[PDB]
Amino acid sequence: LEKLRSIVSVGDPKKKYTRFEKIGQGASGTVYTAMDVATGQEVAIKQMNLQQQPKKELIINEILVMRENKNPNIVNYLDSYLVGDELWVVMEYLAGGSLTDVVTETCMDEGQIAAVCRECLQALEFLHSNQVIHRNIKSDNILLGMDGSVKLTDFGFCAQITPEQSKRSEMVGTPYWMAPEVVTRKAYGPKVDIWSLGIMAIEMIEGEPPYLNENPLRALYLIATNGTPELQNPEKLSAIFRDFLNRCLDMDVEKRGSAKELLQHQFLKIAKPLSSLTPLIAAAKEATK
Ligand SMILES: Cc1ccc(CO)cc1N(C)c1ccnc(Nc2cc(N3CCOCC3)cc(S(C)(=O)=O)c2)n1
Repeated sequence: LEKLRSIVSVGDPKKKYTRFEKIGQGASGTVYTAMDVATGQEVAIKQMNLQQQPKKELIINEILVMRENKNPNIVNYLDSYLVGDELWVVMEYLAGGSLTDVVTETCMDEGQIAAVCRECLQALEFLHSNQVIHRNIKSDNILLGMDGSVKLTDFGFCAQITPEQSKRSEMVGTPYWMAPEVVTRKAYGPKVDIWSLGIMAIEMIEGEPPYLNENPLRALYLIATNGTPELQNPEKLSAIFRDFLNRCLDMDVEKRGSAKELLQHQFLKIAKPLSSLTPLIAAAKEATK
């Protein structure tokens, strides 16, 4: 809390931003829409409430890692404020919503799946080069722009590796997206996010990650004992797509591809413009309406 107090900005956020309009809830807190009074840029603010914050060290890590690792494929952090018992986190606004709404309500073609994977891999190649392991890659941590921009968010679970203390060993993430080495409690590397991306590609195909009908503990045991998840209907996908997924979901960490390596895959060469994701966004919004 003392370290937290010395990260936040000076000044009234209520007097710096106006046109506040609630666009969601509510795990970590309320999400509002706003407009910068001086610039006119449209911003997205999350009101946290520190009483519902369990670890707290997480909130500082999220803020610090977002700050130090700015890239076109990472939701652009603006500023933070502590009004009174509440923590306000100001970011660029991505009105397109989350990938979750797209994967759960729409059927994505191979060219669109490829486009998202490419952008997601660009975010990962950036973080892994800066020795940052995201650890919670899943459709829910992908925000879309109205133009079709793909941006990575939620850095609360991330780990900073060093040539001295790398790999990592703590069972962190969301069960259904976790790599077998994470679940089994082995020392793991950045390639855990690659596995999480393969699961997110399965979401894009099937609408949900393997074992979602199960309870998280069962899923942990199913990822541990079964490994590489089998698809409902593999025959529906192309060979180059079937290959991209095998490289993402390989049990052998050394065999599993890096973001640098997967960015060169034949699959991403069939990727469509990001404007091809705008009819998906339009359908998701109509479906969840
Ligand atoms: C304010 C914020 C701060 C820090 C971080 C880092 O964790 C993320 C954000 N968020 C969640 C952002 C950032 C930029 N843009 C958006 N856009 C957006 C979010 C939502 N949700 C709110 C409820 O929970 C799920 C996400 C809904 C819609 S929509 C469908 O109404 O157009 C748009 N949200």
